Amino acid sequence: AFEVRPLTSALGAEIHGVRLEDITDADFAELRRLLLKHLVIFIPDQEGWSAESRIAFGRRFGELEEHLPHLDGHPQIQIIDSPIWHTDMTYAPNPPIGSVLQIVDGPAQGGDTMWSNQYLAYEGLSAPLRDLLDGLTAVHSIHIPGLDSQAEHPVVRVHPETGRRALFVNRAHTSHIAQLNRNESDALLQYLYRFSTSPEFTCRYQWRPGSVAIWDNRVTQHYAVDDYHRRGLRVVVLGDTPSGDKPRWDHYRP
Amino acid sequence: FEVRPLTSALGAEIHGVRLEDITDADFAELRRLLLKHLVIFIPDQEGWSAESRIAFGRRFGELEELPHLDGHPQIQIIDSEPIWHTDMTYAPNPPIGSVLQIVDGPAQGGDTMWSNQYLAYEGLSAPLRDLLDGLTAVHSIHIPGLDSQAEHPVVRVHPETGRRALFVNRAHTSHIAQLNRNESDALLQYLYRFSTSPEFTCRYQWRPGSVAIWDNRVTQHYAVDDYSEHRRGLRVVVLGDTPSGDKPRWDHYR
Ligand SMILES: [Fe+2]
Ligand SMILES: [Fe+2]
Repeated sequence: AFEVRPLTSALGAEIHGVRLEDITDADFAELRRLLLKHLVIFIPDQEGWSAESRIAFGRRFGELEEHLPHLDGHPQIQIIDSPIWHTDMTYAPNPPIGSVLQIVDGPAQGGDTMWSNQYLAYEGLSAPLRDLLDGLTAVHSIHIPGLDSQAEHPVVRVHPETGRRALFVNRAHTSHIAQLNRNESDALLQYLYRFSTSPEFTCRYQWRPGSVAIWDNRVTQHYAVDDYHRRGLRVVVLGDTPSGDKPRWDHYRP
Repeated sequence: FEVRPLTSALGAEIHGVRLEDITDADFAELRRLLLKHLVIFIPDQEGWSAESRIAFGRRFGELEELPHLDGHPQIQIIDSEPIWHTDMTYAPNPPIGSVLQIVDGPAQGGDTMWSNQYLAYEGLSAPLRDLLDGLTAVHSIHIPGLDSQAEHPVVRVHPETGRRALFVNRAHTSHIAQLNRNESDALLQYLYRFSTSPEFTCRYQWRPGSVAIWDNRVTQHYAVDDYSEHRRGLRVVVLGDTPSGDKPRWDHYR
């Protein structure tokens, strides 16, 4: 078994002795299990990871997103270049399952990424509040010049592979709770965003060249710190369907 | 009687009344108006006798007996020597109502506002009402010479109307027992702000001789602090309330 060095009690772990290039299905299974346990894993010293290897590794988890700048003749490998808590693309009915990011160059310090644990954010709530959120759904939307999209998702979702409940609201894309009036929804979401990202549920990763970060976009939010040029390669695994309880109330009608 | 309501929410001014020698039949109508309007205002009751006042108040229940009129501890004196509150909710048996007459004061300033706790509750969406029905709160007071506390349902049923009404107020409610203190604070903040919106309140302007009778079971009152003129008033406090509601749906937080 690999050597694991966790970041925080909540989530994140650095995995050592991994060579993603010609990795075996057996070693990959151990990584899928560590991802489920730790929610976000960091594999350092992966400089020189080939395009074909990056593809097949992402392809192990599911379907990749294809285009946004990409490596020549590899639209599944995105080019990240150059500050709010968010869960990737939740304004869509089927948000991504997870992502694989590799910082290929940059400064030794500055540009840290933080991740939060939505299992603990849900568990941390008291029982009357956890019951209330189980029967609620929220609309997630984005309205920029080249995109007007939205999607309803339960406030509390179950991880399909863990069977554990997680909060499914994020400051960036969550618009409003459907079954509550806009005012009640504002007040409740304001508390939930503050709560869900309290230090106890997060981890902060300092990037090093060659570092790979693979995370679960079902049970985490992430935040890129604006404390500092940086380039990275990102593969996006799609296929999420945030499922939860049947809402116990009709949509709020004004 | 001539009845002139202040707002759609609560409050009505009654004309053509003489409290001094009121009949049981006219009082039956006042009692009906108090249950319909929550706070009623009776003007031109100057020189109302002390024994008549005590016989009138005794029609609702037992009177409280400190500054009082000579030979009458049942009649408290308020000689003015700024927060939404329901009277003595920190006690296990808060009062059901009060009868206050303004003997002498300025023409403007010192207006008192009242709010409808029935509307405060109804105005919440279905999921919020469900939550509050199964919750209770500790109401406390901590000053030199008076250290009392009591737990009351967040939503209570008025024993005469059968109607549910919110039972939390900024001045005396400390926290909701079944939630942690942070969730409790956040929820109460929305609640105090909401329960007192203009739509649920009324503002009465006092004139020497005006009498206000109110239902402390389903109202909050506020004393506007905007005048430097001395104002004397005479209060008769009716005791006997036991705020009842639904048994908590969860245990107290740990
Ligand atoms: Fe992202
Ligand atoms: Fe008062």
